[PDB]
Amino acid sequence: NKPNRISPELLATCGYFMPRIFFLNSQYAPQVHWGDVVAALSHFPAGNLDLSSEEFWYEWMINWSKVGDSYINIANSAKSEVSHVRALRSAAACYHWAEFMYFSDRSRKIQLREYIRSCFLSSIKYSDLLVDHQYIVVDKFHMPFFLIFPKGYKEEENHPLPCVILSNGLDSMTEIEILSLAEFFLGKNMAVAIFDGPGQGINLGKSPIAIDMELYVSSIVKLLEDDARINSNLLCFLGISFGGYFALRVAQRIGDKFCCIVNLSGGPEIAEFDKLPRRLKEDFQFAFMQDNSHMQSIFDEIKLDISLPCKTKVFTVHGELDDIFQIDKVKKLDQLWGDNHQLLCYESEAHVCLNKINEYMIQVSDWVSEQFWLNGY
Amino acid sequence: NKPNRISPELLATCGYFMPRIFFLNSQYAPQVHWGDVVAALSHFPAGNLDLSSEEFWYEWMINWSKVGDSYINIANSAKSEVSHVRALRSAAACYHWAEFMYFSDRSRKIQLREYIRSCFLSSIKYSDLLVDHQYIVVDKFHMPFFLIFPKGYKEEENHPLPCVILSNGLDSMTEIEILSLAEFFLGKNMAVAIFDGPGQGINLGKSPIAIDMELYVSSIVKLLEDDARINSNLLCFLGISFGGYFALRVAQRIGDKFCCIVNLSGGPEIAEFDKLPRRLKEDFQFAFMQDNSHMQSIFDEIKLDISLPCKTKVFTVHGELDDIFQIDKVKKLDQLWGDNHQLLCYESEAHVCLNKINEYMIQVSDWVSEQFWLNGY
Ligand code: NA
Ligand code: NA
Repeated sequence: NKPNRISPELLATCGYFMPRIFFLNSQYAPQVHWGDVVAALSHFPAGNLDLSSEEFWYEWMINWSKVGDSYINIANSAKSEVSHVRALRSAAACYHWAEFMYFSDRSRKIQLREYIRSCFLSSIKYSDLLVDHQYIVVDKFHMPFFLIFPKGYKEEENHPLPCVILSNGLDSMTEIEILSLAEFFLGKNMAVAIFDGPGQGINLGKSPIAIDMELYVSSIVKLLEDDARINSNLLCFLGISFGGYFALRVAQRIGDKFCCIVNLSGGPEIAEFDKLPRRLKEDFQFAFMQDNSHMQSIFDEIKLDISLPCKTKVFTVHGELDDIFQIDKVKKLDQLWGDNHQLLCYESEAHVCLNKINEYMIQVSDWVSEQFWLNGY
Repeated sequence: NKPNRISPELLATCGYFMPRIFFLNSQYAPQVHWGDVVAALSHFPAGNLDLSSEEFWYEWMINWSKVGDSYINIANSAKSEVSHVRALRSAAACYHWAEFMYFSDRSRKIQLREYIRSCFLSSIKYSDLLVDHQYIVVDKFHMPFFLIFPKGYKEEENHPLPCVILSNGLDSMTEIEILSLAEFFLGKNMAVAIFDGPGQGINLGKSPIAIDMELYVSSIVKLLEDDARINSNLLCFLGISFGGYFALRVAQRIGDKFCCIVNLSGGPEIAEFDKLPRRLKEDFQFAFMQDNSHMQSIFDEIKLDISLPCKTKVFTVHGELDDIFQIDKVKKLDQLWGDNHQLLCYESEAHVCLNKINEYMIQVSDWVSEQFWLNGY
């Protein structure tokens, strides 16, 4: 017999996604172990190596679902709460990687995100963090909302805290990548606000993603203004990916509500829809609940007027080799926005600069703390 | 330009070691991110793919040292203690993977382990764990010793705690792999005792590793007997690898001091020295501070008398395809030791079953809790 291993062909093919799958070493957010990737890919069918093909991502979903199922079995039989929670977190991570680039069964994708959300709410019960979970009603939309306080937080022993609002990207899950980013701010004794806007988190495939997400961010700001535990004069908005695009929108429309805004590899406009690589066409189609023929028009509407003023301090992290948000458009925005925009550009990094995420989140978290200090914290 | 990536040839070649390098997702123990492996291997010289060659592990040490240096630079410039500690942990992990399979410069290897230990002691200052660091004097040997208490531990608000003593393997570092394992017991409100015996941790390359490590474990037991904070009637010994061999020795010589013992892929005897794969000959040579010609005699002395009685409950985790501690010898011990020995055997796993470490440490930690409960906890 040969030891369980990932095929050389497969591991190389998946190189772009391995930094995404491992993401950030986290205390609360679900995260895979190397062994989970081996469990998912060790029996992956050979001759199936096309990242743009529906058949690849079907087998990916099936194989990652099996690893998630194995962790639920461990969770169900766990002899302690601490063991139960670790198994649930592992299951949630596996189900996320099963679903994040799978679009061909809407009901199956929604089912997997519901599994993750169920695992998350169960993890909160046994956690040592204060989580305020509620719906924010925006017009007819009931927005899932999580206000999370730092370890050992007591309202009676604290002044009002600074708060970072973090947005999902196109294919992130709120309790996975976003909670992972959020831990950098929780670690610095800041509150964090994470949320499921239309077409985001648990709403992906249920409601179309809203281009004007700043409308939903405004409703979060009003909640934080009313909450005595939060210093509404010390607010940051952070977006990753498409969420970074929302970060640029927030900067233009409601920037004066924020001490600073962080844009993790969002841009003022997306590359031509027709020529998008890998599964990105189906990804954008699924998020917007639209077909191929309607997407370039949406991209045209998405494109920002970079002449419109930036109303706060913006920090952008971007890769020179980003094929979704081209660096030239970000650099054009950087020059135009001038003293109010700082660009950290990684010369040999692809979209989201995920080989640098540990180092840049250290730098980003310290930069946000600095902006709060500059506003008299 | 092309994005920074690990060569397909290199990633496949290193398959055996990738589960070791990632190890366990940990809160305190230093751990790499995927991006750190990319930083180490993205500019690794081509045509250098022999895991048994001195030249491969030299370039490995050089390239991992560069990533460690980068994190020390981040640590030195960090604007917060939380950022400082995260950078130090990342540096420590990188320096460990630089040194763990590098033996050709004794002074350089010792220097890298000193860097790790310096980073660790600095991390303790800012940590939320009570660490009792001292020397245990055994004869003329001054043994580095760490007694670590669970999160939020107060002697006044607790009964005497159970304690797990964990041993290094041949090439582990105490604050990396062993602290990673230890977190499973800290999570269950147990004390943990981690230590640098002769030829272990900081002493690797300074003093020859002691075959009779149980002598040093006895001195830890006496300390725990004297400490009012520890319930000396609720003690576990866990060893990984060669440390698992020590676990079997402890079971035979001082088992009656322990409610239970865990053997993570140790065995009663090692495979023929001459035919050991990869860098294992140089690994054993370095640990024992002996040349090739003397090692088979040491292996002959190492071999246990499995007829000698097992004096407590033993749990062994072992891979069918282990090429260092052959499964046949473990299964022979399992049958002989009978009701006092439990074997978890993974059919398609290599040495230490590292593709299963998350799931088996959940099972192992729950098993240890169960043994304490059976002894009236
Ligand atoms: Na407020
Ligand atoms: Na005691």
